[PDB]
Amino acid sequence: MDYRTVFRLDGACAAVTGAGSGIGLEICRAFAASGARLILIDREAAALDRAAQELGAAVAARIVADVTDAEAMTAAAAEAEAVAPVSILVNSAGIARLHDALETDDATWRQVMAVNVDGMFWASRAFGRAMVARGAGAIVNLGSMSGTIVNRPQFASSYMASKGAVHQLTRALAAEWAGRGVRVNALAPGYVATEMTLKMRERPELFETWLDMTPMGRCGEPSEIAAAALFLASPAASYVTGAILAVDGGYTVW
Amino acid sequence: MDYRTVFRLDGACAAVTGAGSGIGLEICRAFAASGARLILIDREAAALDRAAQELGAAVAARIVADVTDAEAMTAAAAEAEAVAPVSILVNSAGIARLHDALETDDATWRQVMAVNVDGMFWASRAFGRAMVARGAGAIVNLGSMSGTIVNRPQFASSYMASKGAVHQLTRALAAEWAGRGVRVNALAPGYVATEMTLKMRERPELFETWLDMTPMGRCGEPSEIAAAALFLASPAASYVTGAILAVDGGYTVW
Amino acid sequence: MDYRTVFRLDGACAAVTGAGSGIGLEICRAFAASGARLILIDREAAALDRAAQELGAAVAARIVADVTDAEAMTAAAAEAEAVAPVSILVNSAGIARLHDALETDDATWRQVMAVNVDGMFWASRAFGRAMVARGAGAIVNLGSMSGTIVNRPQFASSYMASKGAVHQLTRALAAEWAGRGVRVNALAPGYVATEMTLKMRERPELFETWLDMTPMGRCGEPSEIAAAALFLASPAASYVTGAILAVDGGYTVW
Amino acid sequence: MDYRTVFRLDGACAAVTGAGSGIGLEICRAFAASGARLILIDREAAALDRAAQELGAAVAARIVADVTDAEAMTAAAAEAEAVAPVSILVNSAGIARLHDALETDDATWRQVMAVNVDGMFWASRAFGRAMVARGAGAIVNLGSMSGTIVNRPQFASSYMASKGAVHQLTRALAAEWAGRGVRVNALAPGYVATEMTLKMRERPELFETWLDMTPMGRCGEPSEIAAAALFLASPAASYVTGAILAVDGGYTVW
Ligand SMILES: NC(=O)c1ccc[n+]([C@@H]2O[C@H](COP(=O)([O-])OP(=O)(O)OC[C@H]3O[C@@H](n4cnc5c(N)ncnc54)[C@H](O)[C@@H]3O)[C@@H](O)[C@H]2O)c1
Ligand SMILES: NC(=O)c1ccc[n+]([C@@H]2O[C@H](COP(=O)([O-])OP(=O)(O)OC[C@H]3O[C@@H](n4cnc5c(N)ncnc54)[C@H](O)[C@@H]3O)[C@@H](O)[C@H]2O)c1
Ligand SMILES: NC(=O)c1ccc[n+]([C@@H]2O[C@H](COP(=O)([O-])OP(=O)(O)OC[C@H]3O[C@@H](n4cnc5c(N)ncnc54)[C@H](O)[C@@H]3O)[C@@H](O)[C@H]2O)c1
Ligand SMILES: NC(=O)c1ccc[n+]([C@@H]2O[C@H](COP(=O)([O-])OP(=O)(O)OC[C@H]3O[C@@H](n4cnc5c(N)ncnc54)[C@H](O)[C@@H]3O)[C@@H](O)[C@H]2O)c1
Ligand SMILES: [Mg+2]
Ligand SMILES: [Mg+2]
Repeated sequence: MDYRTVFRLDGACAAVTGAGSGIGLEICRAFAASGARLILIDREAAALDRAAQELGAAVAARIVADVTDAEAMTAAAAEAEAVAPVSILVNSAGIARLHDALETDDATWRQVMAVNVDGMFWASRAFGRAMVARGAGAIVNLGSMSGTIVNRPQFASSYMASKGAVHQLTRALAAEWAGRGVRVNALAPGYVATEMTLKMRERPELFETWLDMTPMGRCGEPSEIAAAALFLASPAASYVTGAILAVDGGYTVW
Repeated sequence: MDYRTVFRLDGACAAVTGAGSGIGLEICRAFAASGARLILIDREAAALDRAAQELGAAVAARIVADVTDAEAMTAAAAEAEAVAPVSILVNSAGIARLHDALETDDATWRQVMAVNVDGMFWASRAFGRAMVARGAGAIVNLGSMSGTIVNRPQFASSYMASKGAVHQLTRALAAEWAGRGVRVNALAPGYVATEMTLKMRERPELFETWLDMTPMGRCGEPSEIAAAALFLASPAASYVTGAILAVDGGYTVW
Repeated sequence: MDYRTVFRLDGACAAVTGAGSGIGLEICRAFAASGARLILIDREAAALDRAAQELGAAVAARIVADVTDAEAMTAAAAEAEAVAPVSILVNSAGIARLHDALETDDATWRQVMAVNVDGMFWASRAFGRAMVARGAGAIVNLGSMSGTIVNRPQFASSYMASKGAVHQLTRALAAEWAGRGVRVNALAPGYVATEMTLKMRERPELFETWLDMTPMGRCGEPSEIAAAALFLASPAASYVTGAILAVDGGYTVW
Repeated sequence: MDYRTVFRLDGACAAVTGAGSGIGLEICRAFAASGARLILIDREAAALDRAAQELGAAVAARIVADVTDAEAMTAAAAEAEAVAPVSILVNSAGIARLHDALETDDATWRQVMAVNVDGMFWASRAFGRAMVARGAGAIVNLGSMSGTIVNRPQFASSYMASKGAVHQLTRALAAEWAGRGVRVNALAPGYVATEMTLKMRERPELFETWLDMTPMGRCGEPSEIAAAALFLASPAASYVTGAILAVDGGYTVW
């Protein structure tokens, strides 16, 4: 090991879902900086072209796809493999809807589980195929502190359920592909200052509880989550598989 | 304070999904014997009459219903509340399908998540509505050791993820309803000698591994899991909510 | 299994450390009620004779011993075995001292670790000997939510460390003696309304945080912890070993 | 935001206990290479000069000290702060002793807890005093997979408990010091090829079990653990506190 460059991704190609926004985009930045070539994936065209414009030459492909469409993920991988061999997958596509359990409509529940969990499996199966064949790769899933504990004061039982699945999916694929050289880990972030959370931050009857419940007393910055993903996705994490890495300002300690 | 009857369910009415087979049936027996009345729910009509014929007078209703059909769970709660106020719910309806991640049909993934996760939500929302209203209720979810660790040597990634979701779902509804007097807990059984594990117990290249990995060196008995559901469901467990109780012969210890 | 009497301890003898107060004494009550004969252990003579006076004929022996003195535990077991064969051990002797980490005196730290952890091992080794020889027994340790998360707002790093050890000691002995028929589990209680906590309850700048941090919004009652121990120590828990059972009003869910 | 140097330790001074051997030494190498200066601490004087002779100019001091001696850690912090303000602490000093629970000498139990647990507290209190004062610091504790699960087939109950205490100690000091800008995290390595595991790696009735139980089918390399300590210690991990990071080749996954 050469510690100086062991955190770099030189030569590597990363597929990132949810690349057009928030944490997904900051990981694209981090990975570009680190020597990686990129495959940007996002359902949102406007967002994607912005991502790509900014990331410039590190962009191998930019693909408009919904992670819940499993043949779009199979198609995306095939495209990917032609263009650059993909050795890293970051599953950042996710959504969160507030709801009370007794006033949940079936579509809200089904959709959160479809994006957060099904989509993550479809992407991991599509891209993990070529990794498992080469006997080499790394996957990093965006879980949440919500896969460990339950947020307060707001209710979103479908998000909590989805993040529980995410953590165990992570471990299930880690165990299954360990012997064949693919590592799979998850980040479990606390509150992060991105697009997913701005609406919730503008109400102080919520934001105040948030910070008082977090030992560091602040939201994380997207770059703080990106750095953790960078670590997990790089050769520095070569003995790290099936791990749930908490990046939460201590929220889960209390 | 009466310790000799703290574990009893006298004058309660419990709804049990998966009542037709294995652990769900043993639970009904356990609850019948502790003085509860039973609302029995299974998609298998044949299994239901057998269950009901055996339970006798303890049976207040038997309802053929697919837990994945949200509007059928809601109706089932309506029917059940009309016979007697339902103060206990056991979500035991569930499936397992073996599959290699790379060779997974979309439909297998979808269906395991539908029954194990979506179905538990649909039932819990339907039956918990009146409990929340009353300020009183106990729900027992069938989680698994598979929501904490990953089984070997067989592969079933959908199952691990579904059980991750079961544990977080349990915790989310525990948190949301604690203030209104409804407790929500899960069991995380190890291998149990039932119908769900018959095909696999017939295969020593799986079976000898199972016992080896189990400190107690044996499968659990359906009644060992039932006794533990009885605890969670009873007044004995009145300060226990959001708990995931391992009943696994030490499996998650190693 | 006969569910009606499966929670009873008829014929059994339980050694309980910390029997003179709080949770230890309420478990003596619960176990007496349930058909068990008792060995009371406590360093405090006044407390012990009060315990024994109240528990009456269920008391086989009453022994004044400090759990940190390992030959007193070896001696106590030998005495025990002459008088009644001890098939159940409850480790409830424990202490808690508030301190700031940077203003901790070495004696406070050493003493908490000595009572909470060393004492628990000395008792478990002394009494577990005869259980392991018979190939039968049950141990229940008093862990804490403090072995999982960190209390707030008060500081007691030595208590948190001690409870971490307690949970893993539990699992280590469960794994070691599983094959030889001794089960070992821990309770991890939340705030409980006993002697250990009255001082802390009388300051509202503390008590208020406590309840607001607990989903059920109340302290537990000693009987709620006793019922859980009763469950773990009885034949109902026969497939339950190495488990950490949270009894905390949901405190660890959030 | 500079991802190319986020993992660097330029201008920091790190104190490492257990610097003389195995993982503690590899960590020093890692930190030396990331631009940090080193305060080296070990009870073995011989091992220290070897460490220091190899590290070269990166070594600001080498201090022979027994971590179990509280007043020696305090003095060591005083000495170290006088050379350069210490902003990183790695608590790597630790031992393992195999013993059957029933045949355990008191002294073995005591000594494993003294080094692994008490010693980490003494060092963390001593070095964290000035860090807390500065409003800035990172501590990395050497936890273990043995603080989460129990090893097999060999028995070492003191070690499992000590590591339980290490994980909760880490979390307690994370919570207490988060508001004053000192992060505190632990690693939970799997088997690592070092001096601590040489005797046991020589015994195939243990060794073949070790690898079988490890999804990655191999021991970790000291440098794989070091790379992960570097992450925790660096600005890359700035929103990570109270985390227990598994570096175990998937061991805790099964
Ligand atoms: N506080 C936080 O932001 C926070 C905390 C913990 C975990 N996380 C998780 O980390 C991940 C990223 O969240 P973040 O805030 O950047 O979110 P974000 O909303 O800022 O970004 C999400 C991105 O995913 C895309 N997306 C949504 N559904 C999609 C679909 N079906 N197909 C393709 N793309 C889709 C959106 O277009 C968007 O670009 C999510 O999995 C989230 O649940 C976020
Ligand atoms: N080894 C084990 O048996 C084991 C271990 C851990 C957890 N569990 C969990 O315990 C629960 C019950 O398992 P068990 O072995 O009795 O299984 P089982 O297969 O014996 O019984 C399952 C019952 O659920 C019913 N069911 C299935 N889908 C349904 C649907 N959509 N609607 C209504 N009813 C439906 C089936 O008809 C059957 O009667 C499951 O959640 C399972 O995952 C089992
Ligand atoms: N809020 C709570 O009370 C709470 C919460 C979580 C866990 N617990 C744990 O459950 C257990 C019991 O606490 P509880 O409130 O009854 O405490 P308590 O102080 O009411 O009772 C403790 C008893 O243990 C005895 N004791 C203390 N040190 C001893 C020693 N060295 N040898 C023998 N006896 C000794 C005391 O004499 C007393 O009778 C402890 O392990 C405690 O840490 C308590
Ligand atoms: N398989 C593994 O090696 C493994 C796995 C998980 C965790 N760990 C943990 O990592 C840490 C370091 O282990 P490692 O294998 O390098 O061990 P090692 O035995 O190679 O190195 C331990 C170092 O600590 C020093 N030391 C011991 N007692 C001391 C004391 N009282 N004061 C000062 N120094 C003392 C020793 O001299 C030695 O240099 C330990 O806490 C260990 O429990 C090791
Ligand atoms: Mg919490
Ligand atoms: Mg395991």
